[PDB]
Amino acid sequence: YIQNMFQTKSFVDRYKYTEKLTGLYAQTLVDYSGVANTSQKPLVVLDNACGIGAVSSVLNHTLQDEAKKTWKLTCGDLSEGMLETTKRRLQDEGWVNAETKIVNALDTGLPDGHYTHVFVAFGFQSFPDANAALKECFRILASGGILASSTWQNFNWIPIMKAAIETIPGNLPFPTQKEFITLHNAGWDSESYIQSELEKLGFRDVKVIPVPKETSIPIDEFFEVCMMIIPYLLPKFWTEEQRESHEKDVPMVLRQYLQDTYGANGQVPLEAVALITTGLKP
Ligand SMILES: Nc1ncnc2c1ncn2[C@@H]1O[C@H](CSCC[C@H](N)C(=O)O)[C@@H](O)[C@H]1O
Repeated sequence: YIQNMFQTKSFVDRYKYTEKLTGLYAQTLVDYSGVANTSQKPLVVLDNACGIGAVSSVLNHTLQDEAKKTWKLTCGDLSEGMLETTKRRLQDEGWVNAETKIVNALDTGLPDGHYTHVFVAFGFQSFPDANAALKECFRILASGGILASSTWQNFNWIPIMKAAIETIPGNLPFPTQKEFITLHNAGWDSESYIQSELEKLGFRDVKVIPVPKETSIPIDEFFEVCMMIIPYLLPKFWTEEQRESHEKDVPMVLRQYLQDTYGANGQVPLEAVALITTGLKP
């Protein structure tokens, strides 16, 4: 009877606000992958852990019409709710030769040596076991295929949430950005770790590039990002008594902190570094 966070309607519904954060790097990942000017043809592409379609959307806006005539795009995710949203986007944006499909990154069910490109945009730090997913990526890539991934190194949004939580009486705990980033898998916030892991599996020409981004978003949108994340952290970081005393106050505390800090009509400055990784399957 246990739920997976990513399958819950409330999570999926707020994810459009969170995609303003992951989406900072969708163009980066597509462009760094070389998919727009590769020799590989036709293209056979997997957007693995596609979410609500950030990478797929960029692909459909970036690739030549001629390339889309012959490609096949598979938008894969474990979450039925994520794919339902992606399906609507696929229709609304008019993606060509694209399909949604349930794909478990740890056990894809997809054929050996099938894809010219596998994209994993902010998936590896969310999977139960990143390295098992990475092995699947290697398996399903064709000879000459490219893996392109984005993972987080640093960001300011967890620290902003922490600062808000620190305005509640009781000295309540909250993760550091590093603790949050490595909740499921360590290493994917380190260039050297990633380089070594891909090379150990047999990927070649491995490149891992840290890319800084800064933008801003309205306080009301940022509130939704916080409300998506914080409820899943509290059972891990707070006691039962702390939750009984303070969990119901978190939304008010967040509103007050954001208004007080950034202004009632203000914008929250988002700052991140993601690791953009590419590797070739020989
Ligand atoms: N085992 C698994 N297999 C495939 N997807 C998984 C998964 N575990 C989690 N996910 C998916 O990983 C995604 C992480 S959020 C990143 C979504 C998207 N690529 C973007 O850049 O916005 C979610 O859509 C979640 O449902």
